[PDB]
Amino acid sequence: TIENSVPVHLLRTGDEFATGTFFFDCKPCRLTHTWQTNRALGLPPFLN
Amino acid sequence: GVGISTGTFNNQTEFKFLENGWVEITANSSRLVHLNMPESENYKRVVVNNMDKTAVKGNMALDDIHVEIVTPWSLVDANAWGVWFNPGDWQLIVNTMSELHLVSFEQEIFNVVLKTVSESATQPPTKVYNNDLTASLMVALDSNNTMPFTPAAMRSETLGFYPWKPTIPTPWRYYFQWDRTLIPSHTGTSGTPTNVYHGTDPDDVQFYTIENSVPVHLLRTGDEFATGTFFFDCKPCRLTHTWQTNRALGLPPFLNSLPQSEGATNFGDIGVQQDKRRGVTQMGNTDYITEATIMRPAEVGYSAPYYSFEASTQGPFKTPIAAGRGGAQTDENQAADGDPRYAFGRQHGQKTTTTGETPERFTYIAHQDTGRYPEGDWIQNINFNLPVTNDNVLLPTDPIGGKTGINYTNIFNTYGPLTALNNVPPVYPNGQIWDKEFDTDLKPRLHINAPFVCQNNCPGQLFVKVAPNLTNQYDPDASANMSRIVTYSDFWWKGKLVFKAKLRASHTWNPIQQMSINVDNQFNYVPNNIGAMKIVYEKSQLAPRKLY
Amino acid sequence: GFYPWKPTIPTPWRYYFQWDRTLIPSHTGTSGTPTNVYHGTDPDDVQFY
Repeated sequence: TIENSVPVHLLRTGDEFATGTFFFDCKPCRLTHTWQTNRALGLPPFLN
Repeated sequence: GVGISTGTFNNQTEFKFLENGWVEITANSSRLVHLNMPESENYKRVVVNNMDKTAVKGNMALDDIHVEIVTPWSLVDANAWGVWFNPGDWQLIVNTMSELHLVSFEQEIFNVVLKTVSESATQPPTKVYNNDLTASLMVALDSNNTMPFTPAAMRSETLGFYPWKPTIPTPWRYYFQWDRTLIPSHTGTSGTPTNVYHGTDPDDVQFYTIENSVPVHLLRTGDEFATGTFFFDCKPCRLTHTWQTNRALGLPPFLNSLPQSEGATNFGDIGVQQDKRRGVTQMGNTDYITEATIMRPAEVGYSAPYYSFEASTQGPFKTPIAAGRGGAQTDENQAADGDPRYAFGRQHGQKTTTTGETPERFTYIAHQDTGRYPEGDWIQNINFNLPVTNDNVLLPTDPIGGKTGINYTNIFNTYGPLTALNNVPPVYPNGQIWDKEFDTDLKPRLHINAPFVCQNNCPGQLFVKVAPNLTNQYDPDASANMSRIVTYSDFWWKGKLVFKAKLRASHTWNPIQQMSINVDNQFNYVPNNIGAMKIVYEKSQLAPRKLY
Repeated sequence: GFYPWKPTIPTPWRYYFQWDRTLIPSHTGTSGTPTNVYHGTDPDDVQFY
């Protein structure tokens, strides 16, 4: 129950509300993709 | 410049004991490398089809189709054990230390020599070797690890394990995105299955170039080059093996009855019933508390599919396994707990004075016991109600999928958040030392080819090449091929690898398994009348360690 | 003992020693004698505390 478990704000026209700034905790997101399997790993054979 | 020497030779193994049982080992390997002129001074892109072995409808693990790009650049790998220690040093480490910490690594190249070959077509004809004192060598270092990583241990394209023996770098090459499809097929599967090489995904096209992406150094005789010191980041390597399963964990039963005399047939009997024994089990059905039933804190090692030849966009590939042993001696599943296999020749083991061209190998079998005998398991009913009945138990012998050869053992994967594990021990010589780490957000717990993985930073690849020596005729407006002066160059390479370890104390009463020289070993560690040398493989972790 | 006003007893100490074995499953029907033996001990894994 929201009424029971959280502070409620009544805003009228003249009012306004603002959350402050929240900082997240998260590992970065990469904008790259891996195209390597198990057959594209290491030193390929030597072509005689 | 050209008179004078640039470096010194040192292939010495130094051990410096510190305080509180810590030693600081520094292995030096100064080998003299030889290198010839790259045939093409151009980069290639070659495709390999062997669509004549992958048609026999039986042959699917023999898929040698990949795509590589050849580089005129010749690489140099020293990421091996055999290249550092000798059978006499390894004994010291392995018999007396208990853990190893890889530290520093620094390479140094000196006494560069470049000679031209003059072919005097006269009778024989004859060959006249000279020195082109103005010639050059193109040394390069990928200090910012920008290029792929090709550990040349995998394919025994390392450096000689005998210092007094001149060696050769490996022609550099790397992978290029090759796309394929190949469906399995036994000897009977009717029709033509499916297998093709579409080509390349335009997305995954990475065409590297050393000239473009790395600072190149030209060294003349008078010059020299030195990498500085690189520090690794790696968890220590243990020189101990675990011999404890799930039946050798905790407080054994209390034997109400003990033998009253000698005989390997006088067993101490507990003296209580299985369905009236006190303790804890992970069952809510039974009342039977057995050495197989009782609840153990966790599970040692895991059980995975064998010969689970998976596949993706590049083609089928086997499923790795981190295993130890798992059976009576010469009573193992060589493939169930994944036992490495090593093939080298002449320059990395094997009898120097051999003939023909056939690699020699060994199937290294550790000492740790985390492996399994997938030939003594079973899946039965929640009803238990033993003695278990056929229709109530799936055994190894019982086929799955209707085919004989197959099992549930073959398709089985018991890896739980309760799986305990020990990394892959060093396999010396041959075996690898340290191996880069995957750039995937999620990373493998441990590598199967090397005990040390450097995470945040690894030393860069040393690419060694010969500079084009040109004649009086050269038209860059001619395909031909920059006919050049047949040039090669010989240079001395030196290495300083640093390891820091701790010493083993005794805690038992029974001696521990050590390394020695038998009447069977002797001549495996000494040259012969002709000078036939060779380096045998030898178990690393041979010393107990209590798991729990 | 879980009852304080009740005198208790320690447990005779004992621990494991490397024992090597083989045992293959077998239902009530599996024909013949399957396989099960106790070779002994691997000389490598001998810890006598």
